[PDB]
Amino acid sequence: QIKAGLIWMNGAFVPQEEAKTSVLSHALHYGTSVFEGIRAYETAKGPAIFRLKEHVKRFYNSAKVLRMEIPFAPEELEEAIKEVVRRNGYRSCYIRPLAWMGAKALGVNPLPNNPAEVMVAAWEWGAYLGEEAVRKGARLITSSWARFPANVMPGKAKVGGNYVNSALAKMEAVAAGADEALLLDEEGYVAEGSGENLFFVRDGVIYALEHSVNLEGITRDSVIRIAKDLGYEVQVVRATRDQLYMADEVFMTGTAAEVTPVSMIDWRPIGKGTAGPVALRLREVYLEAVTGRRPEYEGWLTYVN
Amino acid sequence: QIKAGLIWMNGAFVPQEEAKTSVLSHALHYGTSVFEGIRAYETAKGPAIFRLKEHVKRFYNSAKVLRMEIPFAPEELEEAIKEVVRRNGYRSCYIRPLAWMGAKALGVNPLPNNPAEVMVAAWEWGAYLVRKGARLITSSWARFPANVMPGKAKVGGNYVNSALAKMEAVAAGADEALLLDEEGYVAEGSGENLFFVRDGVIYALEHSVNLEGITRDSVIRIAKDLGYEVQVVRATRDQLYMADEVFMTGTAAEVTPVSMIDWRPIGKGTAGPVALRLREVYLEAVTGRRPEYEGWLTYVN
Amino acid sequence: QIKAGLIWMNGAFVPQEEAKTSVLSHALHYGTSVFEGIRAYETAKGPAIFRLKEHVKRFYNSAKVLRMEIPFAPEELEEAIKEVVRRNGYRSCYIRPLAWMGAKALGVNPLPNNPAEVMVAAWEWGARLITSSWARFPANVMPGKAKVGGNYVNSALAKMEAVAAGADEALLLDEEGYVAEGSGENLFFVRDGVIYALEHSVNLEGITRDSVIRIAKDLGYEVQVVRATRDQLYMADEVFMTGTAAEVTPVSMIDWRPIGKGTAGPVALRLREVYLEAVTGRRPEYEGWLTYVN
Amino acid sequence: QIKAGLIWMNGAFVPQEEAKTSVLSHALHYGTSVFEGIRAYETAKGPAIFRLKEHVKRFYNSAKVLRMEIPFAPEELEEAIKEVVRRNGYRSCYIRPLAWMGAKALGVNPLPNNPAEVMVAAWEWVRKGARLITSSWARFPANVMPGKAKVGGNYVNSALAKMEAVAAGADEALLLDEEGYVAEGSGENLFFVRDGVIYALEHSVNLEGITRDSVIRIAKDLGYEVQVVRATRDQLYMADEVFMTGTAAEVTPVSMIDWRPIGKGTAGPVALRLREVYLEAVTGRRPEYEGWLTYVN
Amino acid sequence: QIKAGLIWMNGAFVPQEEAKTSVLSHALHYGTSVFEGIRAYETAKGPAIFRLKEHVKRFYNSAKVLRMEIPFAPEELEEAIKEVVRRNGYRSCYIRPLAWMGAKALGVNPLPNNPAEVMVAAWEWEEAVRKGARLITSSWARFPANVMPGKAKVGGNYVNSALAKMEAVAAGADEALLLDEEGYVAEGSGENLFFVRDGVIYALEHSVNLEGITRDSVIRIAKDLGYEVQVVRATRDQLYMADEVFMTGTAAEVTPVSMIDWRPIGKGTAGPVALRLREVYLEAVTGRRPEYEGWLTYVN
Amino acid sequence: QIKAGLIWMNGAFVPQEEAKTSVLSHALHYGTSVFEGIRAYETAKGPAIFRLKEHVKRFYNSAKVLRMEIPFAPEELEEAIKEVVRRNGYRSCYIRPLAWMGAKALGVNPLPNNPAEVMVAAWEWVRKGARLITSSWARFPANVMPGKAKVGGNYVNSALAKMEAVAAGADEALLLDEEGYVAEGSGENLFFVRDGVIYALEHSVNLEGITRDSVIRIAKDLGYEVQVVRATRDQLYMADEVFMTGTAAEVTPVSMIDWRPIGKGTAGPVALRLREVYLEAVTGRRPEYEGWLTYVN
Ligand SMILES: Cc1ncc(COP(=O)(O)O)c(CN)c1O
Ligand SMILES: Cc1ncc(COP(=O)(O)O)c(CN)c1O
Ligand SMILES: Cc1ncc(COP(=O)(O)O)c(CN)c1O
Ligand SMILES: Cc1ncc(COP(=O)(O)O)c(CN)c1O
Ligand SMILES: Cc1ncc(COP(=O)(O)O)c(CN)c1O
Ligand SMILES: Cc1ncc(COP(=O)(O)O)c(CN)c1O
Repeated sequence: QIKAGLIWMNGAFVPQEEAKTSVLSHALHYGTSVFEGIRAYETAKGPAIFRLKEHVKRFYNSAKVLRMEIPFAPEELEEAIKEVVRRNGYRSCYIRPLAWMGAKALGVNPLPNNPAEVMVAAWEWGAYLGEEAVRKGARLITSSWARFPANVMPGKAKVGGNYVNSALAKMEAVAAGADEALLLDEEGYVAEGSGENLFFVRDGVIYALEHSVNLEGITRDSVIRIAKDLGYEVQVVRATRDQLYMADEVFMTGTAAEVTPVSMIDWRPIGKGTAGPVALRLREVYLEAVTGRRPEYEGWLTYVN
Repeated sequence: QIKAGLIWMNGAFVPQEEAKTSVLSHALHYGTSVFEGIRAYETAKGPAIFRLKEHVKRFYNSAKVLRMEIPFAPEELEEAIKEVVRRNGYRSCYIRPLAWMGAKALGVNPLPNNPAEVMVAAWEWGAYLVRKGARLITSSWARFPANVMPGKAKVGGNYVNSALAKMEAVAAGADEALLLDEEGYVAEGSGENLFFVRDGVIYALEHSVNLEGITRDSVIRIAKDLGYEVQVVRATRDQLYMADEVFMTGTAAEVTPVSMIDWRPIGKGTAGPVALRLREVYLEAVTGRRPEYEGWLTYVN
Repeated sequence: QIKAGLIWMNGAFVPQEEAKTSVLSHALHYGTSVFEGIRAYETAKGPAIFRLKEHVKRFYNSAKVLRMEIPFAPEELEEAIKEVVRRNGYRSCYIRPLAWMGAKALGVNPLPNNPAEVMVAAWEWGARLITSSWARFPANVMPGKAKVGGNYVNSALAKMEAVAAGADEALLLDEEGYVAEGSGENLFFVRDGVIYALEHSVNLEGITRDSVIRIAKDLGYEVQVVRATRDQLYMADEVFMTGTAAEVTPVSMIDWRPIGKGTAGPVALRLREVYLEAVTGRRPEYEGWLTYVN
Repeated sequence: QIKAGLIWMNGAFVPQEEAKTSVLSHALHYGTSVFEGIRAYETAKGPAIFRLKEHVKRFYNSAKVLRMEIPFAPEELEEAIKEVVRRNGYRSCYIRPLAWMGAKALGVNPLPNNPAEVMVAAWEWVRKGARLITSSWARFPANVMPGKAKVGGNYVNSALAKMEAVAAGADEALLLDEEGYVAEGSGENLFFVRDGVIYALEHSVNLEGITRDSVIRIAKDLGYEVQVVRATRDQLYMADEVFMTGTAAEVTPVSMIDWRPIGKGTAGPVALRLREVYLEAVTGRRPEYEGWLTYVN
Repeated sequence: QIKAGLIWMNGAFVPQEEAKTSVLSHALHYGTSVFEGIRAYETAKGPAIFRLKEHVKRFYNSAKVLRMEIPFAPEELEEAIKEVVRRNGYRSCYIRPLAWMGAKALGVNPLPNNPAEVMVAAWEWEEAVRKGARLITSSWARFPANVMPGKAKVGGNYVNSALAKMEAVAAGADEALLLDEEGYVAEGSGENLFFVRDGVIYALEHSVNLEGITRDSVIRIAKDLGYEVQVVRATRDQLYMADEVFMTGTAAEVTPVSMIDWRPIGKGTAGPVALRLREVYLEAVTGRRPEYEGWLTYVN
Repeated sequence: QIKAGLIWMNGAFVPQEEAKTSVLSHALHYGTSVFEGIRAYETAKGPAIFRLKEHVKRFYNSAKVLRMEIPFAPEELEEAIKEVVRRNGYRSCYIRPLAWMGAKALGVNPLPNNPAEVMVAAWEWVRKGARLITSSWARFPANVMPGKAKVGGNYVNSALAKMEAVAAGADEALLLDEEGYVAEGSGENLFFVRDGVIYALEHSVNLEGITRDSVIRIAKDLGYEVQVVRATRDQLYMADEVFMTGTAAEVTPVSMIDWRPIGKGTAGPVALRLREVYLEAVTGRRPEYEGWLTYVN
């Protein structure tokens, strides 16, 4: 079970046991929900939520794609997100805002079901004080499931239904013995991980992948800024699986994945076969940023206390 | 609201108000659910469920695609479906079985969440039992490629594509959307399979990336039994534009004649004789008026 | 120049010199026209138009794709087509009906230009192919089941390429890489005695193709309809094309690779000959396909 | 009817009623024509044609795609374009040069019909923003129709999309390419703005717009960062602004796409600034952009 | 090592040790070779080669795709194939004819290298079959029909098969299932696919696949047994929900598939239809089906 | 026949006649080999191999794609490459390293055949412009064949396209990708020039050419603006210039594509200048590029 505790349900917090919805809810049958993934890190000044406004903006943007009406002002949701951290006494945690179409009707068209129901839940996130797993690097395997074309599913939004594609790819990767799946688009180019954006390094240059059919990662954005600030040249390109195979380094970014070095893809070692110095350095600075240790990046933090 | 009444929840019936699940359920966040759409029609011998076993088979088949484990034997689900009709005193009704990944965890991988939670609900539908024909508009959303979303399964997440297409069609002033596949060929409606008639021949569309409709299957058998020649082909939007007739099939749509597509009239511009004839025989079959099709019916009483 | 003679222009015949339209015509700028290709053959009973009905039906069907309004009843167009033959004293000829959007306005939307203008003109009447670098348009890009003027830019580009390469005709593939059709004809191939007609895919539903399939079945051949690749053609015993102008044309070579014996084969030659017998009124079984002008 | 007046026909002006061509013309049957869209604006120094050079160059470039021979030197066509304005006493007008394959033969191969016939005609010529709807017709792949040229046949695709959009209640159609990415409008190039950055769509299968080119230069001169990218429909849905560019459309803000409001739901500040500088430029009020104008007087 | 023994090299048999070619051979650098896979089975009347004629015809057909010239008449190659079995005293064996572009030049264009060099080599060939093979869908798509000639057994084509096979084995499967670029099922790395649903046998369309001779044989057998056979395009999930799935190929014969992507097919073991087809096929190749004797070429 | 002379075979040089491999070698049946193309040019200080390290790095990179094991360290292969030039007394020559899967087994899976066998052989080694024709064979998608590697099997696609081009009367083939965009020549990368700007094509499904890389650096050093873009066939048709790059092709101007003249119809100034400066670089006349040269003496 998930230890969420107090959950914000359409305007008010209620015990986890009361945070339930009808099994006739539109989103439970047709994937018509939108959600976010936000992290709060402990800092010398207490818990700090990372790039809250950017995540809330994307939350409302995802809703717009489904023509879903969120009956709350962004300001209200932001306060609820801060409150879910405070009320539960969390420090390092994962926050999951969710807006879903309710049970007014079950016609596939979700418009009659507006406005959407909304909830905000959060749970503890274990801090990583080790290093072996990160330095060993993650092992990826290219999926047999292609990332949806931009006119099939809205890849720039975090729409519930979209994740069936991610789920299928993730299960496949894990079954094959890998840590994560690397999905290609229908044309055969690299797209993204089941829940992470991809980067690679070659001859001193950092290559971020184009947005193509992927989600515009906030971690990706953060990493690009950090890289440029450190003096690295950053280029945005479309990439093939074999460009990754021969890269000096490959790494993934995501709210949950932070900055994760990738040491092997399809059983082919990447560079030295372990995490490289560039990815490790970016992860290092990124973590200093999210924990309030970099004054230049304080603007990205929202302290709950 | 939906007047479902008593809902079967993981082995037992409970009042609708109690049929709820955690908002932390995997399926509410990632579209990891599977469902079915089954009709029961009132007959002279009481309510009869149409092709129950075929629908239950597809339900379990959909679960397999997601590697979802349904903790009930097909026979148990069939009994539950018969009971949801009986216990609520329904005659004609729509039955909605649903299996979804619960709130054990929220990692995108659904395996840790097995087994799936299951429920069966039903509500009165088709209380009253077209000539103008439905108006369709081709969608700007393409039906998903076979390696993107499992189109042969009724997986919850798949319907985001159907939802986007349906909203677009309705907004454009049409009754339903006609989706093309990524290559540009006709696929299916947001929730119906397509057929067209030309020079006396009935053309059913290949399965391609569509759901293998049970109504489509029924219509093909009925057509052949009536003496019509039936061919299965891949089709383009303009093959439909010049067809003598076009019609859709689905559990909810039954057999629906299509009189216009993209503001271009199909044939006479109204429902044609072939679609109307197939519809009539189909309706006679589901209401227990055709001895030759009794095998497709499951009488609840 | 083209020796057309008397041309039917929106209801009446006029000298060729008078059969003109404004250079501001929508169709001259945006390819918004539809047309047909119909043949008349000389028979023992005079000129006979081949499958006039199917061609006229397709003409109106093409117009519908463009939401183009033809201000004449099919029966009227059919009479005009018979008249262009006899008024010009033609026996064996090619007939070209054309409907185009006029010069009422030049916004890309052709609806304000309806109804379309119409005219009917006519004039007295193995192959080596090369696969084109131009793909036949996807079914959601251009209406391949219609003979819309703009569609033929794709055909023109392919034909020029083929001729420039030293071939007689171009073989176009669809965007996915499968064989589609020639720049103006449908394709068939023969393997181990079985005749394979290509599925309609993004191609025009040929009337000659339809005729050839019926004749082939009547002659006792097994006919299957399939999707084909260029190498299935390379390895075929025979390959042939069909079209109103091309009739049944054997294909002896594709991409400099000989097909079978490298010369016209028996099946294609036989189908071509029986087809000619049908269009010239020598086969009673196909009399229904002919419309005698006299 | 179109009030064109005097039309330049293969070397000489003639009354509109005399500007006709055989119905057996190759282009009327197979879409084998090329054309341009050019505008003249009123200025304090008389009518000024906008970027005449670039339009004429593209006209000949389009002809090359069809291996069409234009029997006139670009300099001659330029003079004809200026004369069609003068002779008709136009000030603010739209100019439409057209080269088409004639009636020498009707085989699909246009080569035997060369050289092409040519004519030049012309006729006298926001806050709410335009509403677009994504089309069910995909923009042609680069190996299906020559999208970098204004070939007549190409516009059947544009016509189908425009009719669909209008029928759906929109002002213009937004076409995606076959892969599902945004391509262009039926006759306009697309841009979107997000967090202060202007995103111009890559050329992909689209026409290389001269208005698009002008807007990018203007944007950079105003200090805006401009990135050229591939875009999806939902990147547009989430943009702060979206706008279209074209000779006829000038710079047109887009307030809604697929019934989803863009940003505030009305024309945005960036699109409006670009539109204003563009209009100041074409009317001879920006010294730095005078090079783009050709004064007829 | 491969125990081939005497190998036919451009018209004459030589010891395996002498069967070598220049490392500057065009085919070793650009994949410009064509080959076949043929089997001989022991029968009561001695070794019998299965559908030799069809295999040789495809060999020459593959060469035509590359505009490769084979400097021997089909009849000569057929005799060489019978002899490779005889001379080596083989009974049950796998035969591998190969035509490749030599070392006359290394420009990518192979025409200057004609005619091709040719050689023919061969080598000796219940619970597992009943258990069924396990497949995993590959992340490598079978090449489009305008990218590589899928109807021919061109050497270079197999880089795609090799990549897919390695991936499947690495994933713990027996074989790879490749989809085409559009997402539909194509074929295995070296075999054609079929599935069975509600008593009907579904053979996959040729699409971008090789026109298998085993596939052809199985369809004829199936029809002779009275099964309805439909040729269709198929998706991975149509296979997931099929009652049975099986592969065909010269080496694979008729191999039931009990699992795909860790999802059991039907009962999770070999099904009855695939097993019947396999039984009749094996009876046929071993000379125990008079009606199919036309498919056999007895070496003695 | 090829006059290679002494060939390095798995650690030792042997006469050409002895450089043979079993006809049962996996690579001869399934295209499982990887190779490189390297050139040495005569300079004032003897033979100089151009960008040896980048070529060797790519050689090992190609091997990794096939999970092929090369039983020699890069330094050993580099020494062998220098020796193949020295031992044969070559000045200007083409060097061809090749690694292939041997005859241990013939199952399609090549892993059981590791490690690969390796050999290095070498042999002695515009104004009008090359004529290209667009191929009917598309360059393989990135998930069909590894286009960033020089894998033997990949070249069946190149071979088919080259034969087609030559048969059509052209010098080289221009392949498009499956989506219809320009990809690369059968063995060369493409560039085009328009309005003073040099456009290099994105990597897409193409090989990351070392000559392409060299030309881009040289162009920028000379003061040219260089942009990297996705291109269509008609963007090339309308370009002022088009040129190809490759180890064998060096910098080759393209004067015509699909019978449509590019610009003036003959080699243009930009391509000619880049070709000349490239030749100066590879022959040791530009100190700024000395780092790219490896002198064998
Ligand atoms: C599909 C997808 N892609 C990428 C990401 C990474 O985005 P972000 O950096 O904003 O969390 C996510 C979130 N895990 C995702 O769901
Ligand atoms: C996507 C889809 N396609 C087709 C259908 C029709 O299938 P059936 O006849 O089995 O209800 C449905 C059900 N409404 C559907 O959801
Ligand atoms: C593109 C196209 N395809 C096929 C055909 C053949 O059709 P039909 O047999 O009806 O003339 C034509 C007519 N030449 C055509 O224009
Ligand atoms: C297809 C297309 N795309 C874009 C444009 C805009 O190009 P320009 O700015 O050069 O007029 C046009 C012209 N209306 C066009 O026809
Ligand atoms: C790619 C491929 N597909 C299918 C097959 C099966 O063909 P056959 O039945 O003729 O051996 C083969 C041969 N193993 C093959 O190489
Ligand atoms: C497919 C391909 N593309 C491009 C090139 C050019 O690469 P480079 O400049 O590294 O020789 C080559 C080598 N001839 C090649 O084989």
